[PDB]
Amino acid sequence: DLADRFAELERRYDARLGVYVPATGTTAAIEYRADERFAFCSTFKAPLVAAVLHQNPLTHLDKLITYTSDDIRSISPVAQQHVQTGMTIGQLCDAAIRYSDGTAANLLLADLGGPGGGTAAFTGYLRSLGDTVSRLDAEEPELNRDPPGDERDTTTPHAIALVLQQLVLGNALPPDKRALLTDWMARNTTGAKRIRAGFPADWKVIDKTGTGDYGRANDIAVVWSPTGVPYVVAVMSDRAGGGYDAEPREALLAEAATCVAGVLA
Ligand SMILES: *C(=O)N1C[C@H](NOS(=O)(=O)O)CC[C@H]1C(N)=O
Repeated sequence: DLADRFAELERRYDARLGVYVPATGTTAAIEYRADERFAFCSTFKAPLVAAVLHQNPLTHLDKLITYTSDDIRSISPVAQQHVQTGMTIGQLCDAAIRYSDGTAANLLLADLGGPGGGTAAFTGYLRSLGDTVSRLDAEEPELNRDPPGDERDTTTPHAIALVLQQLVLGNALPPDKRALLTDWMARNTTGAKRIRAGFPADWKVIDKTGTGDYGRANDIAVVWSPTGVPYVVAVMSDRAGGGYDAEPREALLAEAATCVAGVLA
């Protein structure tokens, strides 16, 4: 039984674990704490980019965005460099997904616009996809810091997996926008030790990671079998037992994915 295996992992890492894989043709949904809330962390950045793509003509990608020193207030491996030149929307999407740049994310939030620096429009984008559970309330760095249990800035394995399914595999976006999102996620640089480590090499994996305080570590993926059958995999965890400075534990997500890969194979 999968639930027995997920529970052992929780004991091993002193963690809380959530897992969701929607049903397909022939496979039942895999669910474990799938409706408990977990911090989004950097994982909102995948549907944030979709929201931005959806809202604008493709050539909006070429629009140059300028920003300064006081706009850098979280891990931002790409944006820290180009504060002189500015960055285009396309570059910002690229960094937000592949590098989980937080400044890219804040700037895309502002591009989307409206109250909460764009956090209301982000959340309404999710509503339009039938997700009535997720909420974004703060931008970077504040969104990774809410105490354990607190509903702000949370989604559920169940909710984000249905979002991601619509985004990459359904018709939420037109195909040309769909392919852009899909390809940034394919080229992600931060997930090697997460869902990716759980599936064999001949499976395609695309993903968006997240990491936060209280030992938070997440990964949302779409994976394709060697014969091209897709599944959506959402893994979320935290370790409230360590307190604010608990270490996230990637190996936890890689072990849970392997458990899921052995079922799906
Ligand atoms: C996202 O969750 N974050 C932004 C940045 N990169 O995401 S990743 O850790 O999953 O690769 C650093 C960690 C985190 C954050 N604390 O903002």
